[PDB]
Amino acid sequence: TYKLLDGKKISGEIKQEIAAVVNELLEKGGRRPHLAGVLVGHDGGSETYMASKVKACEEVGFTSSLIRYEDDVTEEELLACVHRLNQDPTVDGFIVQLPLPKHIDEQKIIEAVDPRKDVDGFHPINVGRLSIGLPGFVSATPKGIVELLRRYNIPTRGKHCVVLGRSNIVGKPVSQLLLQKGEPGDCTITICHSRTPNIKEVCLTADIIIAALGQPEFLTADMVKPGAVVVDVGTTLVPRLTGDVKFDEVAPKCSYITPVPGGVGPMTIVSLMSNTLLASKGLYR
Amino acid sequence: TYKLLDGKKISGEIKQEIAAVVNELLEKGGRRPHLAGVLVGHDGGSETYMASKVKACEEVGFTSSLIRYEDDVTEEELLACVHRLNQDPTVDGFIVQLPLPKHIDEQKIIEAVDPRKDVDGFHPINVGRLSIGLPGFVSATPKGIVELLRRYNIPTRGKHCVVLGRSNIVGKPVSQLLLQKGEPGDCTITICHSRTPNIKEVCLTADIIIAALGQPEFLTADMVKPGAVVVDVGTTLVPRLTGDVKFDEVAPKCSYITPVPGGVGPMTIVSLMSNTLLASKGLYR
Repeated sequence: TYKLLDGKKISGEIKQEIAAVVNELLEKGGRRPHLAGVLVGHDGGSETYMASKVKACEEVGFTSSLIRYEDDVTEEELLACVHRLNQDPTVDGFIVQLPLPKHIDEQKIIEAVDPRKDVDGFHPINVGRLSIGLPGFVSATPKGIVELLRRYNIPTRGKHCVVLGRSNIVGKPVSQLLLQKGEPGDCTITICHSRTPNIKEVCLTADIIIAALGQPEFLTADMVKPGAVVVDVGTTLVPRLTGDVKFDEVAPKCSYITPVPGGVGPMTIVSLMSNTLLASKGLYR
Repeated sequence: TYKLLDGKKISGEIKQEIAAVVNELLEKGGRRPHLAGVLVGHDGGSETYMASKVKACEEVGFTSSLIRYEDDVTEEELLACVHRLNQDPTVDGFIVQLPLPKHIDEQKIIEAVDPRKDVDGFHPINVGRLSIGLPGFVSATPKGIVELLRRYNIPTRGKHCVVLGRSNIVGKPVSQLLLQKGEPGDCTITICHSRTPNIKEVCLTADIIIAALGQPEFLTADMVKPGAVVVDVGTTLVPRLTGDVKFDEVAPKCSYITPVPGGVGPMTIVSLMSNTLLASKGLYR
């Protein structure tokens, strides 16, 4: 009775759409888009994060670069690398894996990125452009959440969207996207966090819930109004990878719901790919 | 029984605090802070807006510059003016009066401003820094609203703040400030706009209401929960300058409420002055 917001499936169709644009570009004598990545240190997590973005470039048909520094690299050499990548016309977009070592000023490094190549959308100027409504790169995780809703023509105008979490990676940008005019958007937005005293009461008024707290089974059936659209952004490994939603009892109450895994995860990765294709064509979308 | 959020009064005390810092700086042999303004065309409104910022510089003891272009000025000469002001060490902050002529790219002009002198906080990089939580200039109107609450030690943690309006000048930045950790902040935020179908129902759950729709007597007593804090950002000339709040019946229900005039208006002007003082001392605050 409930419908899946099928991230694996939608991802697949976007990958196919990207290949078609690249194949077309190749036929008229052009080069494949190129995503460069900068890694510092040998953190195992960040290492898997980069590896995942390499595999994705393979599947969509992108060239990929990866530079690996030791974590004693100076701010000065890292900034020089950013400027080199900014100026390299063979690199359409690039990303700097975070976090960086304590002695490096992350803000300085990221703000040195040219916004036209900031396909992660991490540059504060792109964050600000998003809030204002100007063209710029939208970061991958909120971009893919909003695309999931656009792809299922989910009604959003006049709907109450309850965002659980005020994180920079998800809660704030998704709120800004769904506050824009038109659909998807024109939501009334309530943003909840650790100091919200009545989260259950708030969720019971939600037409759409964005669960991005990072707490397993935080969202239970007694918090969800029948017919709700539920987006599960949580990613916690438990004794299995689950989201923030107790799927077993929540999903039957929903009109639409993302599974974990197979929901937001694949949309995030493929949204990074889309930003890279846009960058290669000199666009922000 | 209700208390005023007295903008005239609080403004006065901040002006006095600014004079003391400038007097101190003068005693140790320094120059007064300098605010430069750029005006294009002879719009009567924008003309009064600039004049107001000139008078304010007088009262706090700032030097003021004003350049006046005709509205056929080219993008190229305006950009050259921005770069000159960026590079002029006698100018601590400067502002470009908006709107600009149709043939000028406002985004290009504003983004050419050095963020360190963007005392209006209009540069998308400062808008983005605000959302992320990084130092940067906060635009004057939300800055002064939040200062009004800080100055009266208004409890905000765990409180439901209902923002009426999703404007770039007020609704979005005030929402971002009051979503920050700590006080003032840690509010649960609901942002309402023209597509919100149940604004009265939403306002009846508000501990704090930011009324920034620009509609006279939009907020009535049947929408306000007893004890609410009401900030009236509206500025409409009617057959008298009023705000969005029907003060006569709403104010008796409030713990605290801003009058119009005498509320947000003076805080906005003096907040621009504070950003200029901060810029003169190489700060963003």
